Amino acid sequence: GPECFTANGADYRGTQNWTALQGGKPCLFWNETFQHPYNTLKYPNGEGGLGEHNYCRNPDGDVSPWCYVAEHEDGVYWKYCEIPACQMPGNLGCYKDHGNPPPLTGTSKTSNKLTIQTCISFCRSQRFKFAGMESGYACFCGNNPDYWKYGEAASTECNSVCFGDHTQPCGGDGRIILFDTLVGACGGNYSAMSSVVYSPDFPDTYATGRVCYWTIRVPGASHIHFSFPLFDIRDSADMVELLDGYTHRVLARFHGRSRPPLSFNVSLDFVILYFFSDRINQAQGFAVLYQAVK
Amino acid sequence: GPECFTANGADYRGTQNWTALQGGKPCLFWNETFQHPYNTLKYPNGEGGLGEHNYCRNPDGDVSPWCYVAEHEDGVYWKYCEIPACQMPGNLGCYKDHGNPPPLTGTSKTSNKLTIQTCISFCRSQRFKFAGMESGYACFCGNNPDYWKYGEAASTECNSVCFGDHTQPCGGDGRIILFDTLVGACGGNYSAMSSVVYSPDFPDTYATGRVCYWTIRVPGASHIHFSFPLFDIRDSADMVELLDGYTHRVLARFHGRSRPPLSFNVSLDFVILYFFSDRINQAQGFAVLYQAVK
Ligand SMILES: *[C@@H]1O[C@H](CO)[C@@H](O)[C@H](O)[C@H]1NC(C)=O
Ligand SMILES: *[C@@H]1O[C@H](CO)[C@@H](O)[C@H](O)[C@H]1NC(C)=O
Ligand SMILES: *[C@@H]1O[C@H](CO)[C@@H](O)[C@H](O)[C@H]1NC(C)=O
Ligand SMILES: *[C@@H]1O[C@H](CO)[C@@H](O)[C@H](O)[C@H]1NC(C)=O
Ligand SMILES: [Cl-]
Ligand SMILES: [Cl-]
Ligand SMILES: [Cl-]
Ligand SMILES: [Cl-]
Ligand SMILES: [Cl-]
Ligand SMILES: [Cl-]
Ligand SMILES: [Cl-]
Ligand SMILES: [Cl-]
Ligand SMILES: [Cl-]
Repeated sequence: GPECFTANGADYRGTQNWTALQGGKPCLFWNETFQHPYNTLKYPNGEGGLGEHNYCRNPDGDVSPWCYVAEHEDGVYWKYCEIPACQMPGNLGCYKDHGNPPPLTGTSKTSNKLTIQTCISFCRSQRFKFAGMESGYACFCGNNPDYWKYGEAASTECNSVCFGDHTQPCGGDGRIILFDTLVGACGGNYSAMSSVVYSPDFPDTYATGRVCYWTIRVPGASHIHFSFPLFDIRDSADMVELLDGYTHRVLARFHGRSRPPLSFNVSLDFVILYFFSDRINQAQGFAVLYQAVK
Repeated sequence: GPECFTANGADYRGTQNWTALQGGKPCLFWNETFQHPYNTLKYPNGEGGLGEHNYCRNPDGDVSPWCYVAEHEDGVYWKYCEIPACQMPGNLGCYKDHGNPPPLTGTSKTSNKLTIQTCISFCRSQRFKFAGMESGYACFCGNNPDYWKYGEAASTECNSVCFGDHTQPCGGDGRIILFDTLVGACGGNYSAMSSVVYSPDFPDTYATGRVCYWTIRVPGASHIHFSFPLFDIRDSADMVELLDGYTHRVLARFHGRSRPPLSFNVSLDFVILYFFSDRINQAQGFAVLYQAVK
């Protein structure tokens, strides 16, 4: 399994305790980091994934997980962690852009409030299957499957902040962070054996008055397994439902105060996922992973 | 009064019968243009503004009005008309872009479905007050009031088609057609002595399930005059309402089958304009001009 389903590894809870597996420095313990803000005293109760360990975390909503190295005359107290297993489904990686010809050869925009979703959405409208974000404000679309052409980069090189949301990475100069344009669409058809479906506008907070239906139709499936590796909802009014495709009967309903079980199975090959959002509130959103069985 | 409230002078009904007032050629009569498609036989009943005259018209939904010149070995049967009075409120003109520094110095996009409204909307989101369209696909934002810096051009130089809608002009290479970003917004506050308010997404067809309120609040006005120099609605379900700001009482309601009077007055300084749109249909839209009185 991948270990983060957020854009910035907010949700990373794994056990990496080096800034990098290769060439890295080791993390300080969050229960000894009292010279800094971020430690188990400020965050008892396990807030932020912090606790009696030295694992990489991101409790300051930065653009990626990190930890405190301990300064070596460098002047550098902390570093971002480069965690290859922490890469949200739909994030295709960080690649080098050497200019002409660029990696994605569709159509572009630049934006003072650019975010990942904003880039994805522009690209999606345009009928392109990939979106690419650079230098915090630039956005590129394209159907090129050879975006990887000029070589992959370490994800820490794609850490320039999104101009629109300082909690999201938007690539780096010469560096472009690539996303599948399906991520966060309001509805869809799905047929794959398994895939992930995120809230509308993920990783941005889901817009107001959203109403989305996603059909998951897997002919030949005897039953389908659902799990929620992410689930943030603020309001009881905001809802996620599962509907029998044939009957439209409501199999399950999950809201701010109803919390999705570990997993559940549905005895159907045809299910609809339904999401209704309150105007008044928006929250982090969710991610649901479905696995079909033959 | 300005003589067109559309982007392409579809609605021009004035009496210009030269391709241009200065240096131009004269128009053929639409009731003699039988060697061409466009004539009073194909269009009896005055369709398209065509009839027993030689006035500039645009019945083929091209990007601007035109007429048939009559060929002079040129090989050229028709030309666009350059009509200075036919310039929809909000269209700020056609200007020269000489590259660095460009006329609008905000932020830009390029788009395979670019239209005027699309450009306006991008710019509007970004908090810029002007949008500029070039070469049919390019879109530029900015707050520069000196966009006119490199000189104005004849509107016929901004006639490259919008990639997204072949009925709209999207500038020309080296040429940029400028719009106020208020045009077609879904709602607003208005205070001016008078101004024009267009359908949502004008000049594109109004999106589905639109619900818009515009407040027109002119303190000191004894009463306010309303007229509709444009009104296309396909469905009875699609509606425009006027509401007493103080009471929210419905002063007037206009829909596909209810047709706005010449003018009407309201004995108030505070009125709300309300627009509800059916999912099923979208139409050309409307333009309403209000004049406050002291
Ligand atoms: C913090 O917890 C770590 C890991 O369990 C432990 O090794 C260390 O001694 C603890 N230090 C304090 C001050 O609790
Ligand atoms: C990383 O994880 C655990 C403690 O949480 C421990 O076994 C291991 O020694 C840690 N690595 C380092 C370098 O401290
Ligand atoms: C067409 O109408 C014009 C303008 O009224 C007139 O001058 C002309 O003789 C008419 N021609 C025909 C064929 O009706
Ligand atoms: C333009 O308009 C009217 C006829 O519709 C006429 O008075 C005038 O002569 C026309 N001009 C030309 C050049 O035909
Ligand atoms: Cl710090
Ligand atoms: Cl504290
Ligand atoms: Cl490099
Ligand atoms: Cl956009
Ligand atoms: Cl449905
Ligand atoms: Cl023709
Ligand atoms: Cl015919
Ligand atoms: Cl020039
Ligand atoms: Cl209201």
